Amino acid sequence: ICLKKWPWWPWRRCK
Repeated sequence: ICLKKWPWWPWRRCK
């Protein structure tokens, strides 16, 4: 699954 947790995450690159 993709990173979709932690409302304060620096990186991402999901959907």
